[PDB]
Formats: sequence, structure tokens, C-alpha cells
Amino acid sequence: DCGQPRNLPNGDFRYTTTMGVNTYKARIQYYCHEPYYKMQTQGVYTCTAQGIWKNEQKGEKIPRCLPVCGKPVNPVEIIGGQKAKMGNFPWQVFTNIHGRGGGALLGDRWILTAAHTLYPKEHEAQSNASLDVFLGHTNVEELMKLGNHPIRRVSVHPDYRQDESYNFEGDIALLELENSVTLGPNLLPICLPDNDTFYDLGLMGYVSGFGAHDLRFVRLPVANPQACENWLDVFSQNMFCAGHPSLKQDACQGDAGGVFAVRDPNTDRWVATGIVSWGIGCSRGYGFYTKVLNYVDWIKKEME
Ligand SMILES: *[C@H]1O[C@H](CO)[C@@H](O)[C@H](O)[C@H]1NC(C)=O
Repeated sequence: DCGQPRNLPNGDFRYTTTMGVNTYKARIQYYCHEPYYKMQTQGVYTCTAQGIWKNEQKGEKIPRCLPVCGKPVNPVEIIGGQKAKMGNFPWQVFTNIHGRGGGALLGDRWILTAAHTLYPKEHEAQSNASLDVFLGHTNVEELMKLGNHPIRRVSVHPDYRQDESYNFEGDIALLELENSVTLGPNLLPICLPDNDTFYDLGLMGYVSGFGAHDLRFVRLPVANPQACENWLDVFSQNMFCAGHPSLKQDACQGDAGGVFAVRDPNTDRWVATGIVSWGIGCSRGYGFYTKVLNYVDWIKKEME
């Protein structure tokens, strides 16, 4: 006689044998909660004669449920600078550390964001400063009504430098929420890039952000690193330019630590390819973002 099958968070299990009898020969089946989670690919265990539940492949250890990244229940389709509707950008995070910021949800309990966001901007005075993070809506007062999410710890890329006044490398950070969130149709994860070909000229992505009450967005193309010249050019190996002389002041729709979201057509997902950085004014219609892919192996090792 075995015991009470171990629990499987974000998932459960059913008995395929008389139910409630964990005696020798019993047999159960695990299943992650649909549709927001999915087993790590059928999760069948059976009380061996010895006295433990097993699975002829990884036996003795319970499967793992994960969430589905970049795949909202409300996507959207030239170029523009319009308003956002509940669902379009589900992985969107609005912060309020040292001023208004942004960030993208990763997985179940981590938020991606640019590092310079966590520190006051120079020429600004030092101060107490709670870290406020919100998600699950497009309006500001609403995101507030919902309340903020307590942060457990804060990991900032080791390359970033505070005394350096121009960080064209390592302007990325990860915040670990203290309690996972409640994945709804309005609040869901975004995927990470893996193909170097995600940073190709002309590629069309979307940027979203507040200004300032209702979250807006823009559909801009990846530009040539030359376009972003006044901001300084080895700024190519750690970042990328993007925008168009047409957009005007809307090329800077993003907030800061917000995200540059592209949608892979071969798999119709959604991947965060960049992080709006420390720039300040899209006068010509251009702006630079940090290359996320250069930091993927980092992101993952932090999330374990
Ligand atoms: C700033 O520190 C905390 C921030 O939450 C606040 O409670 C406090 O009143 C401020 N500093 C003081 C002691 O005035």
C-alpha cells in the first residue's frame, strides 16, 4: 500500500482505478489545468508492488506544470499610434518605483524590466522608494484598485553600472514576485527569443505604454543602427534601433523597461525581443532597445 499521491501544483490528478484506494496496483493520471498551463511534454503513475508511485520513465518524481507564453485571447492584425483594448497586451506590467515604468511578465512569477528603472535618475535626489508593480488592466486607476504585487527579491544584471553615465550594456533586471499571479484572459506570459534573426531590418513589432491614463501602443519597424546616432556605435552588439521618421513623438510610446513585442509567424507566439532603455526623446522617430536574446541564458538561470 502506497500513500496519498503527491500534489502537483497548477495541476491535479484523477484515479483510473477504484478511487481512493492507494493500494498496490492502483493507477492515477496527472493533468495540468487548461488552458493557461501545460505539462512539460502522459503523466501516468501506478502504485508499484514495492510501495511507491512510479512512471516507467522518470518514476518517483511528479511531473511539472508550466504556463503558456505569448498567446493572448485577444491579438490585433502599415504603421500607427493608437489605443489599447483589454487583452491586446496581457503580459504588460506598469510600475511605480522612481516614476512611471513598465515591464513584461515572464512565466508565473517574474517580471522583466530595465535596470535603470530601479535607481533614481541622476540630477534627482536619493529617497525611500517602494517598488510598486501592477498588472491585469489597461487603465491606471484600475491597475491601482487591483493593487500592487509584493516583490520577493530583485536581481539586476551584473554588467549594468551605476557610476557609468551611458549604459549600452546590461540595462536589464528581473523582479521575483512573492506570490505567483492569477492567469486570466487579461494577464498572461510572453515568450523569450532564441533566433538571432529576430533582430532583422524592416521587422515589424509593437510597443505599448502609457503616455497619461489609458495604455496605448505603436507598430514600428526595426531600423538601421545608424538611425539612432544622435543618442551617442558599438551599440550594435548590445542593442538595436527601431522606428520611422513618420511616427514623430510616437516612436517613444514605450515607458522604460517596457517591452518590444514581435509575433513569430511560423509559430504565432509573441516574443519580447527588447527592453525600452534610458532614452528620452523620439524627435526624429527613432529609439533604441536592449537586445534581450543576448541575455536569455541569464534570464533562465535566474528563474531556475
Ligand atoms: C520614507 O520611508 C518610508 C517609505 O515607505 C516611509 O514610511 C517614511 O515615512 C519615509 N521616511 C520618513 C521616516 O519620513
